[PDB]
Amino acid sequence: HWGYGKHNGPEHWHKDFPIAKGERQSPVDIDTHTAKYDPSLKPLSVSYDQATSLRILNNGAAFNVEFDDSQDKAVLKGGPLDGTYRLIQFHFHWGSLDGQGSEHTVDKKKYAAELHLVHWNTKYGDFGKAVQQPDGLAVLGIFLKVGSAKPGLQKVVDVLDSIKTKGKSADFTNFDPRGLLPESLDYWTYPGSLTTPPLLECVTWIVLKEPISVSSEQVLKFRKLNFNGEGEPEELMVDNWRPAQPLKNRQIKASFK
Ligand SMILES: [Zn+2]
Repeated sequence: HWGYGKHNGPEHWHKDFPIAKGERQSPVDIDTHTAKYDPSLKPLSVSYDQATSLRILNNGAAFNVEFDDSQDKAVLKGGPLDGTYRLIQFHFHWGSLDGQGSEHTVDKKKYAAELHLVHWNTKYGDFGKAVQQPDGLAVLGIFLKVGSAKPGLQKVVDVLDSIKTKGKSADFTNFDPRGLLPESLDYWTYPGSLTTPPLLECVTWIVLKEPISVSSEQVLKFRKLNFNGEGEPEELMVDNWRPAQPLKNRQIKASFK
């Protein structure tokens, strides 16, 4: 099955998921000088004060921190969005080295990692219905660079030992995702897709201009995770990123000048 190895990586995904060669695939390179400032874009509204985190799961592709999305407790609104989008989970993509790991790139620059806060449009009732709609999901993407530690990430880093292998989970209550945001919510936005199979073209991407800084030790700990299940040969969970895909007939809009 699909993965991030030589034999099942992104270049192979189209054989099982032909939408991999679709018209609105993600990620993309954000060419900052081709993007256009759109003064009609509103400030993002990130309302996470009442967020209820539940669990952290190694799903074999990344680790997901999952939230209670049965009510409007942690929501994204505004920006390019029409309506209310509920946070369901966040996860990261990262590299084997600090110079790669992000899915989106900025003028071809790759960051060490990229955080995805995944939200679904409440008018569609459930996430499964939402992924079948062109405006079903809103994903807030945040780049990670290596420098000073991110204090609000350390609770995540410290629990990874307990979910080393695929299928493992652990309680992860009372986590505040506001601690993973940069200072500025300036962003780029474009229509795209899930970046893992089934690669559905259901996402409004909102990628923050300002990276967060994490320490070398924090991202090092991501790299100790395993793609494999317990009892199987150890395959480090590194380079779990899809490379940039062609922009095709899309425009990237900037919320800032
Ligand atoms: Zn992702």
